[PDB]
Amino acid sequence: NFHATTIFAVHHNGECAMAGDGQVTMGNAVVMKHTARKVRKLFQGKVLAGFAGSVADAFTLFEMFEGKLEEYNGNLQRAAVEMAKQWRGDKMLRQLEAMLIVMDKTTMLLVSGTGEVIEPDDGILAIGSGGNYALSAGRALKQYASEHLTAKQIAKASLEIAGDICVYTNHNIIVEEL
Amino acid sequence: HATTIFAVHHNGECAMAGDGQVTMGNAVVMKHTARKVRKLFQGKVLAGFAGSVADAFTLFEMFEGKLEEYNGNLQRAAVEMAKQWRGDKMLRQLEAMLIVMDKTTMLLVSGTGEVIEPDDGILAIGSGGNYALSAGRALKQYASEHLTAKQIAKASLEIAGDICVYTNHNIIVEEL
Amino acid sequence: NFHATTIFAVHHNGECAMAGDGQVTMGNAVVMKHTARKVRKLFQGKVLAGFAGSVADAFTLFEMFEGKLEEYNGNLQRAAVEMAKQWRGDKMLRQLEAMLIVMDKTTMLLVSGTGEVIEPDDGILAIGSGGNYALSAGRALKQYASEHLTAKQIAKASLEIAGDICVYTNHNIIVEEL
Amino acid sequence: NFHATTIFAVHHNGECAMAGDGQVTMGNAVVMKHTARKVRKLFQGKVLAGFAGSVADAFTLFEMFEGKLEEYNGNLQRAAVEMAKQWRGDKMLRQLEAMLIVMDKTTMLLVSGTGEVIEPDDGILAIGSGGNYALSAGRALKQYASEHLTAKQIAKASLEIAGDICVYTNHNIIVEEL
Amino acid sequence: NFHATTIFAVHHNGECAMAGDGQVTMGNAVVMKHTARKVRKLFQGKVLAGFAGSVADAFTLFEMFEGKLEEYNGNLQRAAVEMAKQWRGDKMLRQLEAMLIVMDKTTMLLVSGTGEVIEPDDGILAIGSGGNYALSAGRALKQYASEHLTAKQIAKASLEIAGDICVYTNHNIIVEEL
Amino acid sequence: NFHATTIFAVHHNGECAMAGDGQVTMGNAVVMKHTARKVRKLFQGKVLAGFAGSVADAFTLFEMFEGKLEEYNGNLQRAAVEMAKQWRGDKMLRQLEAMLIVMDKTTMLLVSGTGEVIEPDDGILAIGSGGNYALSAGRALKQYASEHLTAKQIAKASLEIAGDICVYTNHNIIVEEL
Amino acid sequence: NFHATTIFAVHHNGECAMAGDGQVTMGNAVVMKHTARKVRKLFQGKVLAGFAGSVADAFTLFEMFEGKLEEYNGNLQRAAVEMAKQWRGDKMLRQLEAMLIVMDKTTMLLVSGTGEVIEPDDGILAIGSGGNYALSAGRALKQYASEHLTAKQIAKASLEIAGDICVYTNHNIIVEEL
Amino acid sequence: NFHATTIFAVHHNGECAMAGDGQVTMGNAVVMKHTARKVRKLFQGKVLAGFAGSVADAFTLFEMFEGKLEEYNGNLQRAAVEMAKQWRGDKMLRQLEAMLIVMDKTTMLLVSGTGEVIEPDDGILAIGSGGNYALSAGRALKQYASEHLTAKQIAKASLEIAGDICVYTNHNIIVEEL
Amino acid sequence: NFHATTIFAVHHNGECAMAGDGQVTMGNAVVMKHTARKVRKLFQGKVLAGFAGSVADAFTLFEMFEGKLEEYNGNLQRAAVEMAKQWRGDKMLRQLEAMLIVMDKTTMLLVSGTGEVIEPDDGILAIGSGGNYALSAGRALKQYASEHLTAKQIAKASLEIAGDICVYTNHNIIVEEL
Amino acid sequence: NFHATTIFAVHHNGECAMAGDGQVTMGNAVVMKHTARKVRKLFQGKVLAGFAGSVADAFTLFEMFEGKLEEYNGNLQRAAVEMAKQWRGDKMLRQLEAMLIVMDKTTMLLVSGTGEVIEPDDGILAIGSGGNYALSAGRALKQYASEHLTAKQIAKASLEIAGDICVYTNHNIIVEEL
Amino acid sequence: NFHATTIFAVHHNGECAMAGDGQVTMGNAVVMKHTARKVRKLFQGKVLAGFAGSVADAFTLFEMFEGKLEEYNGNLQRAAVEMAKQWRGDKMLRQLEAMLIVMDKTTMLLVSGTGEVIEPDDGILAIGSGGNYALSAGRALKQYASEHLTAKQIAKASLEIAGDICVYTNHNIIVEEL
Repeated sequence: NFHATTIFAVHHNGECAMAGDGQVTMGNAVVMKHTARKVRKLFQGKVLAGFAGSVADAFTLFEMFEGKLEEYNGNLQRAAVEMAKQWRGDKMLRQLEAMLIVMDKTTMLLVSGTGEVIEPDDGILAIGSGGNYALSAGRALKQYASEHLTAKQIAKASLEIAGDICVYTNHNIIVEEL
Repeated sequence: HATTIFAVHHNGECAMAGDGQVTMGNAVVMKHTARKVRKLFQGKVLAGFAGSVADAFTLFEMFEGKLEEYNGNLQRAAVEMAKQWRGDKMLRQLEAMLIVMDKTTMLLVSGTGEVIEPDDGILAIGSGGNYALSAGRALKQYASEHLTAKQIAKASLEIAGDICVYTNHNIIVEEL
Repeated sequence: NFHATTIFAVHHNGECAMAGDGQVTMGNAVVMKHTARKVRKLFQGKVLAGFAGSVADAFTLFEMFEGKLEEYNGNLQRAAVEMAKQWRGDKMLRQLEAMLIVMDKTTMLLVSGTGEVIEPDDGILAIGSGGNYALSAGRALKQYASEHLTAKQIAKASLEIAGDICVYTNHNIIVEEL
Repeated sequence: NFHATTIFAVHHNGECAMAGDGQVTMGNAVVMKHTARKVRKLFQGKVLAGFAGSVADAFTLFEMFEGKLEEYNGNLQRAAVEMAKQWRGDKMLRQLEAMLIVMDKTTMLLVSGTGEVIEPDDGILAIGSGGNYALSAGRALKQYASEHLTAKQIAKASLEIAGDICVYTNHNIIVEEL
Repeated sequence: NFHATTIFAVHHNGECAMAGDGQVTMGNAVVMKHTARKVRKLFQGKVLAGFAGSVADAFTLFEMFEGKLEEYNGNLQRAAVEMAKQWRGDKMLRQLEAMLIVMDKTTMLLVSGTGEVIEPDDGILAIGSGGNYALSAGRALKQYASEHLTAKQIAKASLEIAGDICVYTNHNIIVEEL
Repeated sequence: NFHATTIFAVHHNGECAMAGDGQVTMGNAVVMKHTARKVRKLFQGKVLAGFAGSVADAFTLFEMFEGKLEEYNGNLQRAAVEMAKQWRGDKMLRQLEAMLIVMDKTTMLLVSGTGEVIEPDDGILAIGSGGNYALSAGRALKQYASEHLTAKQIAKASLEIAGDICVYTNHNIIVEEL
Repeated sequence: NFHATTIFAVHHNGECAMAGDGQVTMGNAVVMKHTARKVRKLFQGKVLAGFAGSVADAFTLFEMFEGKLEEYNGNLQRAAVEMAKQWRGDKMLRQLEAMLIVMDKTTMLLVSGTGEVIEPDDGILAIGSGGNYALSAGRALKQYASEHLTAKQIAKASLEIAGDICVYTNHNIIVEEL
Repeated sequence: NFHATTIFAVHHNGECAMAGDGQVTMGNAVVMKHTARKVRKLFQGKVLAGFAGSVADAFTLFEMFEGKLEEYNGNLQRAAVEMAKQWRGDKMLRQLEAMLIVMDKTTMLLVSGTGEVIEPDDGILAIGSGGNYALSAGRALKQYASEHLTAKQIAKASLEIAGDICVYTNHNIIVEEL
Repeated sequence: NFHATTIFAVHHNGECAMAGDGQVTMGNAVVMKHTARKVRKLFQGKVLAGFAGSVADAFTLFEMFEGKLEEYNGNLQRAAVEMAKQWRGDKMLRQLEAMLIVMDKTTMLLVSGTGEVIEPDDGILAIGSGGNYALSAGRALKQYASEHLTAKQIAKASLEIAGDICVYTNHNIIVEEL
Repeated sequence: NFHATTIFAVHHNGECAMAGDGQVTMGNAVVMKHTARKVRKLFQGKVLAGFAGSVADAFTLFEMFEGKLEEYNGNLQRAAVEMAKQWRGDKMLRQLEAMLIVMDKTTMLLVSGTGEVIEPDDGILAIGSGGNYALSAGRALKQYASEHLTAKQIAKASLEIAGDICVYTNHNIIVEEL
Repeated sequence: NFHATTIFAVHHNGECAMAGDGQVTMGNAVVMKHTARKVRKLFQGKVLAGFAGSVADAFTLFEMFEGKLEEYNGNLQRAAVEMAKQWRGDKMLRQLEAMLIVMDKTTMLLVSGTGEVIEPDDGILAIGSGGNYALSAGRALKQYASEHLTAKQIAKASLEIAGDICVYTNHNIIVEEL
């Protein structure tokens, strides 16, 4: 019943940033902890990935995906595919409605338990309870504000706005960059 | 969604406070600053109401009306308020609840014609209602001497703010 | 089975603007008209109002409020709530899910049939199918891009952004100012 | 949470075409992606196949079906049946709502997880979100506009039409000919 | 328990047409009638109107709308609005799911009980069961087949197509021209 | 969302016939193929079987029964129930809503996944979307028109009648006899 | 909760017959009386009408309709219209899901509380719990058996077959003729 | 229809306490037990654990996690995760809504069948029926009473407040320490 | 959550009886009353009536119908209809599911809020909780015990069997005669 | 939202006692008030009454009934019948699920908004949240403990037991006599 | 479909009694069996047990538990815990909503398929259809009537009361002792 934390990833001005909040919501109305860290670097810091869902789910995926990386030599395109395939295979895992973002220097993708793999056109991806508000914020900035802001600043911001619009997203915001 | 309001009778002090969060539909907050608590009866009383602003002022007026008729007897005037609320067709459909308090006593009135007086002198309504209440009664009971009414009222809502998603941290507090 | 247009209203840098797209969606699938006009100036051009729903209701609520306006010395605040008390009263109109935005040079208000009247904190109001998206976009620009964008520009952007993402908002956008 | 892209296929004047749009809508409200490749040729370019659903799924079925195509020596009909049987069988795949269109020069078929195999009488097939709209469009053209268009031209126009009407279908369109 | 017949309307090359099928399906399974007249001209033959729903209803609205047409001196737009208002108002009529298409030489509109008034950009309107199919067909033709057909020809073909696809639409078809 | 074809089976005046229409309906609205073949002779042409549902399941159940047939000295009765005990057994197949008709020169049986095996009293069995209509038509003819119609004629009529009324049955009807 | 008795009307070989059964079903499973008479002559035996629903509903309609007759001079066409209109008007009456058949020497119609009026092409109408089976039976006979049966015999029969197929229709069958 | 007892844990000023009530409610309305043992010292008294649900589930879990600890050499954090991964692994237990608090002298963790592992930001966890009320009281006393209360006192007090408020919590309270 | 007492009426061998039990069940589980007066002689003892529902409803109805009788000069049949028409007229009572039996020395009638008036074919009516069980027993004794039992005996016996079987019927039974 | 208070009444050995608990529980788990007084003496202290529902309603009802008592000259029975007519009549009040107990020296009665009026044969009544549990105990005690106990005694005891079991009944209990 | 029998257990003044009624009510209203024996002595007549559920299940359970008793050397507590693990473990049995009471001279316990094990502090237990009503009465009597009553006496009495109120509990009652 836990509600998905909000994660955002951006490629801007030759920079890659990914942020997420710390809010943990049990049931409809209740917040257990505000400090959750949902974003991490993999492949020896070559890739930034994040997952909205459970902690033990977070790592099992992270595990088997970095597997796809090592197999596929850090090709995000083929690894995520082979990842989504293997996700779609697992009886207990297909179930997860939460999704996964991955990105490296080159690109970013979105992987789901339904076997979906999505690459954005605008180099912006957002998931989680508040992803949509975050996505609205970032695009607005990146397209319109393009030369007045960094990725770290676009990403950080995008999680603030959603933090204001959304009940399931808080203001403790962890930011990583490649 | 209904904002969270807390009322406490403590150490001779009367405080009521509420958050400012206005939640549209499911996940969306329209406004963080709404003031749900106001003085009435030339400042003799505090009232608070969870729901709509429009329905706030009708009931407030409605109640303050009772107070004038009933010579500022909160006990009597709150009862007559509940009867009347229950009589009006569209208003008796209101989910949101109403806390009134004076220096002497506090009351909770609903559109179901319910009238509640807390035995511990703490009343809290709204989304984070349960959370503020527990927080408040805990302080009152255990932390008694080390805290004031205004402080307990502030704290309870600070706590309500953190556990409850529909209670934010923008908080106004009133005192008699 | 109709899908409301998307209206956006902003007070920025001492300027005011209200804008909207024209897309109307019947069924969950179908789009008929690309351009629709629901945003109307009232009170001899001193007030911008907008409503995302049916044209019939639109005119009804508008005229109602310009009525509420006339009575009150054009006190935007009192008139809103007078309409709000009124709107709740009507058994037919009370039941509308859609909302009304009314603003002037000074401030803007969000009025609902529930009786709710809401003044925004940041000087931005959004309603309709794409409301939240534009709302997020606009807040982002306003707070972050504040120096570089006008009220006019922020509105158009928000809806345009809304149009880019939400399937129910398109890019045909009219902008009115005070 | 994803909305299917739209696929169309037509036999005309001895020409074959299959076509699909790029729009990917996640959430009932929101567009993730404007492109993808869900129509891929098979069987040494002799067969076109398309599948509206997820990437890991399309790959699985295409692979599944192509393996069938070989066992039976290029019989689209026998293949699709054994395809439909195995698909019906697989507990994880049995549940899939999206459908598969396969096509060769002589014939075209539609397969489902329910173990259905459908052969259109008029040689026009459409699946996914805007199937209804793209089906109606292409037939309308094929019958009435027959003299003035090719299969390529018909398929491009059908999706152009669904993309014009259906909120979940857009104009980024790939057309494949056999 | 009745399924609506299908109505279509198109402005083309300075020609107007409205058309409808005869099929009446009562029970989700069964056809009662192959004919009816639900498209009737109005306003001295200047206006065509059509309504997919029941006989007592069509007669009421047509009458309702025509009375509007007169008060306002042949203004289709003002009329349809006052039509949409009154319809929205009537407690018994407010509830009606079926929609009304009215049309004149210069313009065409669509009205609903919700008080909606819709003006297509491309001058093609369809309602009832096979609206989706007849809409897609006619637009497909109007855009692509433009040179080779008339408005009459388009409307006859659109319904011929919906009647070919939709199980609730048949081939007994009346076409009215202004 | 598929709609079963309509099969009709009759024993009359010392003759036997099984017939069916070809119409297949996807969605509640759409019709793709007008002509479908689900009625198959088995046991070296000594038995007519028919099944209204998916071709995959069709072949599966058919082959199953012709299996049950082979074991039993072609005792139609025992074989039915052996299949019926079997059909219930399979967890995947048990759940089918559709039914199977099996007959020979002597008699006909109605077999379901529930385990039910039914021999008709009047020598008529009907299944599929139009089953009840044809069933009613056929019984009418058989009982009343008994002198003037053959088994062959009664079947064709029933389905034709079924086709006339039920939106899901069409008039393309193949007739097989023993 | 009572279940609608079954009524059938036929124009055949220059004869008009209308039959209905006597079964009265309370709740889902329960039968209170088997003898109900739902068919009667009106207009001094000039017209045969029947109603599936309640007894007090039966007569209020019968009353106000014969009203339409006398007003309209026994024109079944205009009276039924004016009837359906007046039915559609009544707050308590629109509610009735049961319907009304009327016929005279010339023709037959079906009137509903939704303001529907339907005239069959084949001169056969059937309503009530078992109308569909009855309709299937009669058409079969009238079209195929045309010269071997009277209306009284077609009508009577049609209620027998349905009487066999349907749980809510019994074998006490009243027959009237014009 | 069973209601969990209430369990509360706190790390305060260098000490730790875990406490629980005794009330077990059957149906929504009824109490049988006034007391129990639901908070059990594990790992030779080095860790505290409690679980709100059934005794049998608990003793499965407790022993299971007690297993993990041994395996992982007392690492609370790494043990929790392998438990959760295992908990969510088993398809019988994964269904458990109730959650587990584990505690040592350093940190505390909250574990759910979902695979979630949570470390409170405040060093406070509560589970079961009065769970919300406990958490509110405790956090209230930890932050504003901080000087005047100890861990055990707060555990005692928090469960004391819930029992006053929550209808499913009583005043029989046992506190465990490390 | 209230359960009607049980009432049974019979016309047998020139005599009549109406009887009822005393059990009133509150909730699905609970009995308070063992007895009542629910079957009341009307029209100066000339007719018998009973109603299964609330006392207040009854006394409304009884007096209401007692009104009709006077109006119509004791005609049971014509009175019943105007009652029913009136009963169904009132929008507060029309909602009553419970039904009324009225009886004189000649015939008996069953009246519902729906507007239904029913004359049993067998001269037997039952209403209320054990209603089905009573009717079964009574009809059983009337047809196969006919020589050996009287009206009062059967009333007594029928309600005696229901009380044995129906959980909502007891053995306190009062019989009224005309 | 709130849970009804629990009231118990008893006639024992010539003495009357009506008692109630104080607990008012709002929302699923939450107790707002420890002490409530909803049991009133009426009619010169000759009548006891209680209502488990809201305080306002208690007034209106007690008010309403005392008028019936006086109009009917202290006749508890006709005053109860008339009130139940008025109550059932009121559009607002009829909706109340909570019930009323009234009692004098001779008898005790229960009344509802459905118009029911109940007299227990054993002279014990109970309503509200522990209504079931209080009745049993009281009836248990009255019957078996008859010699050793009084009315007040049994009354006090019954709620004491109810309050001991029922989660929603406390121990703050007021008893009254006559 | 069936309703559970009602069993009551009591520890009073040093003596143990477990009693049950016979009534078996199938379907909503219908009583199939007046006398049932589901309470068994186990472990050399040292243990009383009862199960309100089906006879077969009673066997399997009683069987299962007596094994636990012996494995655990008559330890009612660990035998109860282990059984509840086995019970909760069984895929078939876990689903049982009916519960088990077991008792010896020292204590009494209640067990469920969810793995719960319950010890009442007042040494009274009740299960099945009147479970609530029997407990209250027993706890009522034990507490207040303690001097005048025995275990058998209170046991017999409790079910007697339950059977007097609960519609689903009869008076055919078997009591057992230790």
